[PDB]
Amino acid sequence: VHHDGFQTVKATIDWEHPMFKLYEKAKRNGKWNPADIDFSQDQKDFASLTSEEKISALPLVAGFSAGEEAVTLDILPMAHALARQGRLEDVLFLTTFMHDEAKHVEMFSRWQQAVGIGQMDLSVFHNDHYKRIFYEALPEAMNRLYADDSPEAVIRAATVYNMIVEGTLAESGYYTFRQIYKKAGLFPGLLQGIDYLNMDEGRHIQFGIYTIQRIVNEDERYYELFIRYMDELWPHVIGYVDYLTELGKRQQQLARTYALEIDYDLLRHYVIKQFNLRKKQISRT
Amino acid sequence: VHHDGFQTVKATIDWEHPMFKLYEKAKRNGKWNPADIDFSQDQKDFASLTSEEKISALPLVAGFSAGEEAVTLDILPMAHALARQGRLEDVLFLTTFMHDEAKHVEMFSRWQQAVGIGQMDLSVFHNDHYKRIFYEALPEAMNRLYADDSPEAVIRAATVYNMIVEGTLAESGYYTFRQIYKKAGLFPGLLQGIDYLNMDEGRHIQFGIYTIQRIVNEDERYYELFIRYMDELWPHVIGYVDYLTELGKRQQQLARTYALEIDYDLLRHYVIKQFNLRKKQISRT
Ligand SMILES: CCCCCCCCCCCCCCCC(=O)O
Ligand SMILES: CCCCCCCCCCCCCCCC(=O)O
Ligand SMILES: [Fe+3]
Ligand SMILES: [Fe+3]
Ligand SMILES: [Fe+3]
Ligand SMILES: [Fe+3]
Repeated sequence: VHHDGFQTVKATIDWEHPMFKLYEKAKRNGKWNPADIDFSQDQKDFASLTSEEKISALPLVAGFSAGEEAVTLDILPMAHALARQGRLEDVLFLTTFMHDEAKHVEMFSRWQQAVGIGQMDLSVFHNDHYKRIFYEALPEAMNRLYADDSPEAVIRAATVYNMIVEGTLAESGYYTFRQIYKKAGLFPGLLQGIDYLNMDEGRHIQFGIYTIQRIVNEDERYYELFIRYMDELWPHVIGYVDYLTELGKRQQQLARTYALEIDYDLLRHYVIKQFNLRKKQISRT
Repeated sequence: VHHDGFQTVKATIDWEHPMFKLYEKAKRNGKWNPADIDFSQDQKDFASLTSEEKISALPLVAGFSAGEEAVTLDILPMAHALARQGRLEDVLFLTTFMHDEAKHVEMFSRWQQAVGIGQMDLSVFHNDHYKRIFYEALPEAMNRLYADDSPEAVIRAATVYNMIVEGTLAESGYYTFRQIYKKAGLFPGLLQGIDYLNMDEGRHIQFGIYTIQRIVNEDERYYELFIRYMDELWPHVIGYVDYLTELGKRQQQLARTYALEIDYDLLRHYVIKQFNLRKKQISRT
């Protein structure tokens, strides 16, 4: 369907729009290139490990690589829906969001290639709870926006994508990586990537907060929907977390070798903490 | 609809894919930030001009600002359609494409703001031929891809967007800017922007060539469709060009003041030249 006109012909960008400001910050802070990361020490680290130690790291990478690829593909309906609503500054910012996620896909895939597991199918580490979130609930909620851009649908999409996948799972994953491999002194290239991803993620989560809050601001009963959609996904969040913890507990050779008292009870509490603080970042009023 | 799996979990990025290579070049060559361009001399240049000289430059900027905004919004269905086909490297590259166009929208809108015309509605310089391309034919061809990603539809979308809007009109616009204002010594910030846009455009056009050629390669009768879709749009291409030429011929005070023998016959021939060389960049065989 046609364009009725163009904002930057009739007027200009809204330079004070929060999402224009975030776009500007993304340009300034988003120059890193996965192609510049030196993975040569990562290759040697991985080769030095025993088979039982090698596998320790793969469930988490399996979760991230699928996660990055899903969100790269699944942000497109959000960009479309806000575009169709004329929210030009949102769209400008979402171009940086999409490109960030492409670089994230690239980073993990370069690490897999470099350490010699690119040929390994890591889908075996996606349990039913993970698939419910990433293979199903995430694309369902985002693709809905092509035919239903109601405030309800937009809140649901931002909740699943920005508040759960990013704001709870990705953030806890970054913490888990540092708690384990930063301690061990392992995988410096991967951990450099993680630091860049974690910095990008701040803007992604801020977009979701802004999107959810601006809809809540119109009608404070959307606050209840946000909470409900958060709670709907929690069983799968913790179900996946419990599955990874069980795998960690059953393959402890990396932890012993590297003197990591890996506190899974504490990682579990960080996830709960993330989930609850994302809820608190939306105001009913 | 769901994800059946993820390429970077089952395997890796296809590192040798042409669109991965283009993505890599876009990261390396796409660091420029419109926010860094110094428009202060542009403001003084524009203020120095008489009213009749001021207006000389506005039809071309009106064409570009709407053009950039349209392509920012209208590339999203192409990204979606290739995503749904599993063409991950194409999608990675298209994130740089989208972000480039966002920066282009930003550049022209910053120039308009800086020279004091942000409040002026430049839609008056879009004639019927321009609207047929940008308000209608471009969004029609791109949005079709949401429900019809047939080789025919993809060739039509790439032809209108990459070969006509970018490969014929944008390229001729860059040439026109340099022929006029680079000569005059005017608007150094705008011309810096034009050089960055022209560099980005090379990758955009290369994406369209690759997309059209890979479909032609499957069935050489799609070559005829490419030619037909090019010729379908030519009347509006030249109809818009003739309209801008007529405006230039009727407001020659900038040209006199600045000693520009503006050769409109030569600009017209450059457009024809662009159109014909884009056709020659697709091989029937
Ligand atoms: C053992 C402790 C459990 C910690 C939780 C680990 C979760 C792994 C993360 C996988 C999903 C990554 C989602 C990426 C989202 C994005 O890139 O925006
Ligand atoms: C007077 C000589 C005519 C020269 C032709 C001028 C055409 C102006 C360009 C306006 C459309 C710009 C399209 C931008 C496309 C993109 O950003 O990829
Ligand atoms: Fe990410
Ligand atoms: Fe993210
Ligand atoms: Fe452009
Ligand atoms: Fe372009």
